[PDB]
Amino acid sequence: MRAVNWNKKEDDFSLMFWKQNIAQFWTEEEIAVSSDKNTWVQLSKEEQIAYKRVLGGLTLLDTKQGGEGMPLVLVHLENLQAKSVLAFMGAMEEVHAKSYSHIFTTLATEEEIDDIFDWVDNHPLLEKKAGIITSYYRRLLKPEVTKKELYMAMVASVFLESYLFYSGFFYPLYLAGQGKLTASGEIINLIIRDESIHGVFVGILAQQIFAELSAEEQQEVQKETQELLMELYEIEMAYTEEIYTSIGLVEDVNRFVRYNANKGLMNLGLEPKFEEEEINPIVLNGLRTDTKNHDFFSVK
Ligand SMILES: [Fe+2]
Repeated sequence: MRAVNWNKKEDDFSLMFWKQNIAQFWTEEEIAVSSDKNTWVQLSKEEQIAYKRVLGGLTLLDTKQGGEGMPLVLVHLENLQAKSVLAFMGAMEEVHAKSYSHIFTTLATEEEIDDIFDWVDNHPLLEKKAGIITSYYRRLLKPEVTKKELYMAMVASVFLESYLFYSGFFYPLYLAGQGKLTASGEIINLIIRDESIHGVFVGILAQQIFAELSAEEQQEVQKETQELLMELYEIEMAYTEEIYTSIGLVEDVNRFVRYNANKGLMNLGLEPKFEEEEINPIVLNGLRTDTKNHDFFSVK
């Protein structure tokens, strides 16, 4: 049947995204994380635990996005060029998942790693948020899907990649911005840089499909989008509360969540939901300065 033909455009953006995606490729081997021990051992129990929790949580999300979300969305696309980009995004999800193990391996012992994975696995909130997302992917497990079903699986993917990670990314950024666990912060920054072009791109794909829904499908899809947002917001607020009260950050993580929920919506070409809140200046600093870009030996 059809072979991908990159010499003839299937759309106006897949090639630019393909090139951006591959230009960003990295792998954990390029970031030694061992000198982070020095700041790791200065943190308290409650801070350690919290950092382990949010990383286990991020791992679950990359586990799902790379093992079901991208495979199940891409396989029903007719655009072979967009298909190639999603396939590559899925592999990077797995590079991301595994970098968390890379970090774990310098921070915690086996037994400690075991408990994180056990806690992640048996965690009811993670099952609920991840299940909500996943049910949209598992709906595509059949030979033919509706446009509505494909749109919605893409709504769910941009919610996961632009929004649901960020209750977790908050912590390592927060510490990096203060000089703590900065090699890991670098890894977390590369993950964000991929995640955020992942979100833009599926957002674009979602918007083309939207433009082809019947006027009233468009309504059902709007309505369902909003309820999905708020049902995840509700579970993110409980998640926040249970992760971040013991170290006093809840309301700071919350503002960061709504901030990202907004970029999520915007990626879908939708109006923002929350009023413009400023982001914690110490997370701003982790994002801006704890990057692999900044990390090199000056020749001066
Ligand atoms: Fe990721």
